[PDB]
Amino acid sequence: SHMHESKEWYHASLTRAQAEHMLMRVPRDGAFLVRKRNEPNSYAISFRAEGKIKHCRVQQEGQTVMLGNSEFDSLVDLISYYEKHPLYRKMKLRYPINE
Repeated sequence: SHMHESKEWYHASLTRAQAEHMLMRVPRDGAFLVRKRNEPNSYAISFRAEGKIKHCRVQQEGQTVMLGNSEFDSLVDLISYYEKHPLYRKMKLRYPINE
């Protein structure tokens, strides 16, 4: 699924460090974005939690995506879930970083 490509939290061409820089401006736990990683089937969620910037790998495989041991039908479904449920300790994805 390519629905994530038009979402305000999704960035097609953003490195790890570029993402960190973006997350520096308004340092708030819960800030996040998603970026394509260098591998063809890989994404990263970059977010602020407990005062730190963290990166979480998401793998696309066939028709689903995987975060840890949790499978979702799509990247948009995954992010929607973790906007309403904790991703990292108690922190949800709260504040999407766009531009």
